[PDB]
Amino acid sequence: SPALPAFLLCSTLLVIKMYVVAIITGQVRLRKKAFANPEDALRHGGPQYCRSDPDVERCLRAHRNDMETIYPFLFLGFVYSFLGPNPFVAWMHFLVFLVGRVAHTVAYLGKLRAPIRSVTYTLAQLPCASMALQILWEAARHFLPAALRAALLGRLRTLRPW
Amino acid sequence: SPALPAFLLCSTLLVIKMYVVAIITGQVRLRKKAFANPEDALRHGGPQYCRSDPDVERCLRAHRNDMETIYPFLFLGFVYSFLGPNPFVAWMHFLVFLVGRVAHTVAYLGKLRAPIRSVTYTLAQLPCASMALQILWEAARHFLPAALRAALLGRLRTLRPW
Amino acid sequence: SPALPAFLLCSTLLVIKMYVVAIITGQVRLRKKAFANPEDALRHGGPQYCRSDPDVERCLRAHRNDMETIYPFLFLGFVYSFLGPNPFVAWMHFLVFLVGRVAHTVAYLGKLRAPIRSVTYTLAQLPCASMALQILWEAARHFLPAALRAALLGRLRTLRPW
Ligand SMILES: Cn1c(Nc2c(Cl)ccc(CNC(=O)C(C)(C)C)c2Cl)nc2cc(C(=O)NCC(F)(F)F)c(OCC(C)(C)O)cc21
Ligand SMILES: Cn1c(Nc2c(Cl)ccc(CNC(=O)C(C)(C)C)c2Cl)nc2cc(C(=O)NCC(F)(F)F)c(OCC(C)(C)O)cc21
Ligand SMILES: Cn1c(Nc2c(Cl)ccc(CNC(=O)C(C)(C)C)c2Cl)nc2cc(C(=O)NCC(F)(F)F)c(OCC(C)(C)O)cc21
Ligand SMILES: N[C@@H](CCC(=O)N[C@@H](CS)C(=O)NCC(=O)O)C(=O)O
Ligand SMILES: N[C@@H](CCC(=O)N[C@@H](CS)C(=O)NCC(=O)O)C(=O)O
Ligand SMILES: N[C@@H](CCC(=O)N[C@@H](CS)C(=O)NCC(=O)O)C(=O)O
Repeated sequence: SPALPAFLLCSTLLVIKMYVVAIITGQVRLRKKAFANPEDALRHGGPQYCRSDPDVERCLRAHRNDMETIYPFLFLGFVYSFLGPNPFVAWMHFLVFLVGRVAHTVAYLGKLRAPIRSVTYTLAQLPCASMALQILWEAARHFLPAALRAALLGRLRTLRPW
Repeated sequence: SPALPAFLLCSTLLVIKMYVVAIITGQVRLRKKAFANPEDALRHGGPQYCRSDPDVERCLRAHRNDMETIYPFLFLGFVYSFLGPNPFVAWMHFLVFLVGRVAHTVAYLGKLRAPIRSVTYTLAQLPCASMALQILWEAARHFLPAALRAALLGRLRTLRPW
Repeated sequence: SPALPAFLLCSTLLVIKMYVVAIITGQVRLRKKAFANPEDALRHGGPQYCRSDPDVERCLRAHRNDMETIYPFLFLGFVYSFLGPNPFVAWMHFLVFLVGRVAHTVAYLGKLRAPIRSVTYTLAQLPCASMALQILWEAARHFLPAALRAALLGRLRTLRPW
């Protein structure tokens, strides 16, 4: 599986990107003094700092969207890697998703004008959709009747008693 | 692993179901004009459309619940597939989860009367619980003392010097 | 892969811990009468019980944080298990993460003083960071030029025509 080290490379960089979003979220909490729990708020000034902030909420939205997209990629991309796809095609799938998700986070936390973020979401979802369809294709043909699968390989049953 | 193509089939259909929930979420945002970000709201009418909506929140809750349930299934079901279970039993696990989760989303976005949704949640969780216990069983017996594992296979140590 | 049954053991216990958080969340909803959906609220007293509660929100935050941390562990830990690491070192990674995450949930739902929870988060993230770096290391060296990889193995090219 020559696509596997490519997948492990892109997938792990994405998980690390998610860890970075988490770190950013914490730092925004500190600087804005907006904590989710009263116990946190006491340690950093007092009870009034148990409150929401637009930037914290934005960070949480970016993190959630990552979870809604990157996690299924971790699954789909892994399985797809064992379907023996064209190595260059596989790279393209992984790279489009990686560039797209990084761009998504930049457009989100950077508050770029609409619909830039929405576009990056859709573009990144394209290779995921492709991998899902390809996996479904391979799983489905497993359950095709043996006679049909034989015919698709140019083999019809023989009436010759041999 | 004859259960594997069954698993890949159900698991991928579930990921696609999650993508559909995402799409529905976006469409509800458009129609209700309820955006999470001010930049989105400007592009689609103005700042007043940066607001929440009960349907958007409902969609987000359905998506989160999917994430809380389908993602561990992707993990448990995969590992379970390599434990060589009875193929029919494996199918049943995958199918109960698939039917249950689809039903869960229908009951959620369709606002059916309580406790229909809650019931579908519990029913779908049953095969997950079963797979988790079975995996734990197999992992645990790996760490059993060699003498005990031998005895469970009908082999006691021999005092005969051979 | 001697680390694998160790991983499957810790990982599955963590998924079960997440299921328990879900169960706790439901019970807190019942006792506090704080439901997210109006249909649920009707079944359990009436429309006024469609409301938020600090404990429910806290439970949801704990569950989300689990999702932000345990899910990438399920991925990283699995891949790491096939990198043939030292069995004792692998155990340590899995055990630090398991103890840390359990401690995180206890500190969260138990409302312990800050920064206890935040500390357990960081400690648990340490083995994840280590596994991610190690995976990246192995993936990266796959794409090193063949000549460099040979040299790192003590093999320079030979000018002798043999
Ligand atoms: C006051 N405090 C906080 N406060 C806090 C609270 Cl109460 C709530 C929310 C945040 C924001 N979180 C963040 O910024 C993260 C880096 C944890 C993601 C923070 Cl930073 N987090 C800490 C985190 C740590 C921490 O993780 N230290 C490193 C260790 F865990 F390995 F010990 C810490 O250790 C200091 C010392 C002396 C114990 O080493 C202190 C900490
Ligand atoms: C105005 N707009 C939006 N608006 C928007 C905003 Cl600002 C915020 C929230 C939503 C709701 N999201 C959705 O409905 C999704 C389908 C993206 C899930 C939407 Cl639809 N999303 C777009 C998304 C796209 C889009 O993804 N186009 C296809 C492409 F990405 F491949 F180019 C787009 O492309 C139009 C054009 C001319 C650039 O092709 C325009 C778009
Ligand atoms: C009234 N009710 C609710 N209410 C409810 C509602 Cl409407 C909203 C939120 C919660 C909190 N959820 C929880 O506590 C969970 C255990 C589901 C996580 C609950 Cl408990 N959930 C049920 C859940 C079930 C349930 O899951 N029963 C077991 C079965 F599904 F296998 F049938 C149920 O079955 C009773 C009967 C007679 C149908 O067996 C009734 C239920
Ligand atoms: N949970 C998403 C579902 C649709 C989606 O993923 N939309 C993309 C493109 S508009 C996005 O960036 N959503 C922002 C978000 O999830 O906060 C939402 O509420 O919008
Ligand atoms: N996060 C869940 C934990 C319990 C759970 O999963 N409940 C099921 C059956 S009541 C459900 O459908 N919850 C709706 C949801 O998560 O919005 C919650 O807040 O209720
Ligand atoms: N989503 C997290 C990102 C940072 C994080 O994971 N922080 C740890 C240590 S402070 C935590 O326990 N956060 C609580 C939470 O996610 O509710 C947040 O909003 O704080």
